[PDB]
Amino acid sequence: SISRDEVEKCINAIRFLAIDAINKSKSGHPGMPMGCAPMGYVLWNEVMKYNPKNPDFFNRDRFVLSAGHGSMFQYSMMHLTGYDSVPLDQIKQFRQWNSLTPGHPENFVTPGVEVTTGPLGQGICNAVGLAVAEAHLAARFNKPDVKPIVDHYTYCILGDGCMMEGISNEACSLAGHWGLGKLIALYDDNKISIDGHTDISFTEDVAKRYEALGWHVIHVINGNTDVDGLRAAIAQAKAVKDKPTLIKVSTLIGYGSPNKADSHDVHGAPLGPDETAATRKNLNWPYGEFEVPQDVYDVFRGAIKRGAEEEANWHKACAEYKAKYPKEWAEFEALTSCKLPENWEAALPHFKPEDKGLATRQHSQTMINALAPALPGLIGGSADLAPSNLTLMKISGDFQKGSYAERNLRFGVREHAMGAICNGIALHKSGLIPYCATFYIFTDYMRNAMRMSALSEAGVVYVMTHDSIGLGEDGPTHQPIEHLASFRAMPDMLMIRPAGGNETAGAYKVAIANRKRPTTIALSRQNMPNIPNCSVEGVAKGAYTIHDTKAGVKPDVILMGTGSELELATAAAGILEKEGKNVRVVSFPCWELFEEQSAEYKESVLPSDVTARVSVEAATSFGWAKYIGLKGKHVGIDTFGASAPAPTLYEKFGITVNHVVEAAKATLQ
Amino acid sequence: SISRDEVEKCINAIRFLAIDAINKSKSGHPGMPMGCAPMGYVLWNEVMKYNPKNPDFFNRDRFVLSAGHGSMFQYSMMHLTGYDSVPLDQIKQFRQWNSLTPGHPENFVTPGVEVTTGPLGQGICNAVGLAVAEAHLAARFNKPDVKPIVDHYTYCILGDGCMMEGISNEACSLAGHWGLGKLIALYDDNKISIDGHTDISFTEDVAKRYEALGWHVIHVINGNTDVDGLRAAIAQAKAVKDKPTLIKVSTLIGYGSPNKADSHDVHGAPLGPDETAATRKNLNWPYGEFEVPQDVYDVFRGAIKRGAEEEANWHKACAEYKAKYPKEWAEFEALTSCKLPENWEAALPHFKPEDKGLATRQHSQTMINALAPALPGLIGGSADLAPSNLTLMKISGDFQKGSYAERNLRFGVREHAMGAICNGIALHKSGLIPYCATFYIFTDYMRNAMRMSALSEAGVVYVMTHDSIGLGEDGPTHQPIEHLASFRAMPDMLMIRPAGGNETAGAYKVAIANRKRPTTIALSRQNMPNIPNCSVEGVAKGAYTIHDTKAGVKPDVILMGTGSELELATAAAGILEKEGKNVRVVSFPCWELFEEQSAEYKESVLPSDVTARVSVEAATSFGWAKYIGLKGKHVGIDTFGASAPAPTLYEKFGITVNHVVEAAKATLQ
Ligand SMILES: Cc1ncc(C[n+]2csc(CCOP(=O)(O)OP(=O)(O)O)c2C)c(N)n1
Ligand SMILES: Cc1ncc(C[n+]2csc(CCOP(=O)(O)OP(=O)(O)O)c2C)c(N)n1
Ligand SMILES: [Mg+2]
Ligand SMILES: [Mg+2]
Repeated sequence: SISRDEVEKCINAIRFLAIDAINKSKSGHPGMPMGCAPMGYVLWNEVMKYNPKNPDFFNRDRFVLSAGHGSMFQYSMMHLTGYDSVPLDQIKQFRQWNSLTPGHPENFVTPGVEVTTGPLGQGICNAVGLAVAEAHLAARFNKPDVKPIVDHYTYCILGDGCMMEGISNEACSLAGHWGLGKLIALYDDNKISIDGHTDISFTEDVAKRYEALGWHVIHVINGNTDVDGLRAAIAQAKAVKDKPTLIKVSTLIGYGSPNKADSHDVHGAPLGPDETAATRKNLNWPYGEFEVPQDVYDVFRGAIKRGAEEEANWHKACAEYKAKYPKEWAEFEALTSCKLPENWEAALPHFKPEDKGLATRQHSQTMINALAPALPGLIGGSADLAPSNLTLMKISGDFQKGSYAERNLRFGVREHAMGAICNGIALHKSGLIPYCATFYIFTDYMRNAMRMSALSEAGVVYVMTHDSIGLGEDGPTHQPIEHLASFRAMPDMLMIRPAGGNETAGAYKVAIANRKRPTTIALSRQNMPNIPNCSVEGVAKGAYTIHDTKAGVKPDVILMGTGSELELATAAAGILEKEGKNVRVVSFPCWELFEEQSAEYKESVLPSDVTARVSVEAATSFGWAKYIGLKGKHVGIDTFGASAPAPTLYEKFGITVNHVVEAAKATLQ
Repeated sequence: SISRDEVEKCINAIRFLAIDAINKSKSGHPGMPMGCAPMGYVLWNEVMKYNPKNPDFFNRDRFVLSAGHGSMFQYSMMHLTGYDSVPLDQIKQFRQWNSLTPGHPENFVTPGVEVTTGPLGQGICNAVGLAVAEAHLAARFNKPDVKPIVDHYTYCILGDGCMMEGISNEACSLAGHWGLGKLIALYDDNKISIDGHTDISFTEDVAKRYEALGWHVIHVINGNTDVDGLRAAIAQAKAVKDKPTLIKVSTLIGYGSPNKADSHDVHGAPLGPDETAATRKNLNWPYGEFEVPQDVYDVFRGAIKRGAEEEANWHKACAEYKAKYPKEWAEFEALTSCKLPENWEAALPHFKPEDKGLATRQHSQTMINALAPALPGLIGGSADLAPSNLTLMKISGDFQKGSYAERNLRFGVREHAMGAICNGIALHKSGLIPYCATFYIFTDYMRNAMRMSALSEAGVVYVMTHDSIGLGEDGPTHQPIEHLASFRAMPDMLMIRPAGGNETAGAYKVAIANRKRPTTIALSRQNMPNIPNCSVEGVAKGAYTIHDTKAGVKPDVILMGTGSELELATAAAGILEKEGKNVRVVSFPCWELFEEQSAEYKESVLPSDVTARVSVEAATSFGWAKYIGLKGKHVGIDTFGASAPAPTLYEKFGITVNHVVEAAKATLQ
């Protein structure tokens, strides 16, 4: 193949592409890409299997840059190996408006970028999810007497910042526990973070911690020039079937810069023109700005013929499989196509007012079990709360290292990693539909991962029980107050709060339909009735009318409610009606969906000339003015809660039928 | 001395007080308290130095229950040893309205409870902070010549949940890095969590991970009956000065219950009548409901005498210290009183409009440096972003194992533990004023800790820079959108967004005065002018008027802005005024403070008959209807951002002077 001198020229081409891009943008991070260039060379030219001309090739290795600030590293590699989403012109538009080379890698913008990173620690956890998906599909579909149709590795580059974040310890505890032997993490061990040398705050023995988590650990003491040792480490990682592998690769940040290498000044500011000149001279690099010599392209652009071959070979393995296993093939194809099975929505049961009330956590359990046999891709579970959140799929066992084909994911007390893992599962783009769960209050532990589902267009289903003071005695550390508001404010997240059976089914219907946008479902601990006119379809409208006192007669006062509080509005309406008032009750299960409706629909629910308006929800008034206006009133709770039985809490905090009636009268003047 | 038999009676009294209390409430967690009773007996009767009749005794050892679901354990020990906050009638009111025995321990309700737990992992981190406070004060004030005036240990009991949470790895990494030898953590290694046996999701080698983090580890294989071994273990921990110590104590959850021990069924539900009778029989306990034998009280109530004597001996040591070191004593006394120095607010600078328009992050650095000499208790720092958040106190070094007297805390990339550690520092109740910092977007990593500051009444100052799209090219993973709304919605948190120098000084003034309520301050990356009539005092009003076209005449239109966008409102005002409109501009730095003002004040700023209202803020419209109404308009950004230079982002997303003008025209109808 080719020489050490050519390998070195290839390595330096990665460094100077990154340097020159960041000097032109006047913004970004040259240090990590300079220190990691040798790893790039090996991974892209020699190890990973991928098709640069088909970023969606199902059986490709997955790469994740968890250290997302080094985005020029990944962009350089993609450019060099011939991805059409990163031509030279896009290298020259790093960090500019509408480029395909944003400051941190974004899956939703750049074909070949698998997940969105930037928030340290997310990527490694996304990688654990990508490896979960590969292990699961492999266990479900590979057969011992033909070539596999699922067989690929998951590679992740991460730095010191990822290693300090708690979320990465969570995810990597789970990866050890699951024995995910095709996950290979490469740690850029460069002794530098933003504050300076890592000895200022970070002296732990990372390798020992990883051994404790159940990982194999390989030490590459010279990541700057030991290409043979990186080749050997990666080969050894692949021969460890049984445990995930951490390759601790010691580098100099900004390797090549004579004056700024090994300093935090090369972390995150361009080298600039004098040091750039000095680095060119120090690395013996006579090529001009953005000039990659053609012989380096000849090397890396070899990925194209290799990638076409790998993909053709896979198609042959699939043809051979399909010949002996036509039924299993059909199921594999239908799942990995990402198309939802025809009529899956018909699996959802329906309810009537006559049916005795259940908690929406119980309805949720019903929907998960109704859907699981209809949706082969449904996978997931709770963060140590299965007997409370009610999330188990009865038709499957527990995903474990003995048993990867099982579909219940048991995350333990690891909310944050759980959300990020689910992002990886979704973004494998294999038809897996991940759901995860905890008490709604503990969305606070996993908030960045949830925001990441929204930003990266990953249809993760967040199943969040015990949604209010209705949980009772556990008290204010466990009772949501600001949570609904905090999610309504978040861009591109659906926040659904169903009242009764039909609305819970309707929440799940929205959630499953939405394969490119996450849905958070707030569910009750306590029973609620099935209220007349509540419906599956109404949830899809976001807000809809469930009661008018007289057809064709404009309401005097509009009462709007969600979840367990909808019954307070319907009961208040009956009291106000018996007095002589005309009342509309509106159910408001999903504010985002309401805002997508036509102006005429919105006006049909909340007529602009009826300004007597009351909202009822066991949560803060914050946000509700959007619908209740300045002259309206909220019945809810804006303070923290308390430790007492639920019925006492509703009484003491004034979240009662009588309060809604009183507020309505106040709005009427 | 005390007999082995009598020690066993004492341990069983703890078990049955917990059991009996939980059966009466019909709610709560008997399993942990049953498994951990032997560790309670040893800690309370033999190890810890405390005065049950003075829960504020400055030199007490601090205990923290990180596994806060086992609250009846702590309440039983406090009752038995004579804390007046937990008489028997309060044990009989566990989890009931307005009791001093809430379902999870709350510092803000029960004197003697040091912090609030319930959310797994918080407590251990709070313990790291309490230990940081002791070490810092001991280094600052102890002299080699006389007895110490600061010398106490920090004990923490935590379980498997706490161990699984990433937050605890973060804080224990720092505890090891800082060599906090007076932190002693007792791990309830019971192999049980809510989902069942821990092997379902948690098989890591915890002991080896703690060794990697820099801790001493001691194994107690029989925490159920080996009292001598617990005694030895704790003694050995007090003799390792150099490292924090984890004592891994294996117990049987629910020890004593012949049918429900070692099962998740004893985790979280009362034993109930049949199993309680069976457990009484199995443990040979003839005493009735809530009946603690006289001889067991005679033992635990020994704490009263011992405590009086410990505190008196401390006073002697302080009298001896003060006789030799009058200067130092006076400083110690003044700090530790928690009273702020006379006229500390005069330290803060004032600004005029033609002063150079700095970023509010630069103004924040000025305030930090202004206050550090004036406020002896100011302590804290950034999560690896000192050079970008601009948070260093120039007059001090870095807190480290060699140098505990220094005041800058260098947290590394550990936002969540950083907040919880600060809660522990503040809640030491020794006059330390902690501040901590990251990019505002990463509040999402640390959200529960921040919430616990609010709930626990800890005046942590959250210094949060890069508050918007004004940061530019790092793009949407770094750009806040929903974050101002998400904190305005949080109970008992101040969310301040200062425009200019004076407002930034004003934000700091609020934040310092608030020792019992946290303050989050959203600060800009980018420069902004000092606007005429912006003021230190106006921040305290929450919203205030900075411009009227003509004094004494009602505005036609009200423009309200915050932070970097306030200049858009002022610039718009001028344009509207040239068209003949009378315009009022209102700066809105803190919503919570505005809502504290009188009805007359609020009406003076926002007259209820002027409905033409525009808000401008580079964040979502969510929430603003509270002030803008149904008829007003918001100029901001409700979507995620993008990776480009900041000026391009403002133009592209329409956050411009001319958009505010057109919106004001639209509201005028
Ligand atoms: C969760 C989170 N916290 C903070 C930041 C801000 N930030 C960006 S890079 C960085 C330092 C990371 O150091 P390291 O991963 O070792 O990168 P190197 O400087 O070695 O390239 C930080 C703190 C971030 N991106 N995400
Ligand atoms: C952050 C957080 N997530 C979830 C919970 C819900 N919860 C309460 S106790 C518990 C499990 C406790 O396991 P462990 O700490 O081992 O306690 P044990 O059952 O052994 O007493 C959980 C998951 C919580 N309290 N906090
Ligand atoms: Mg580094
Ligand atoms: Mg346990």
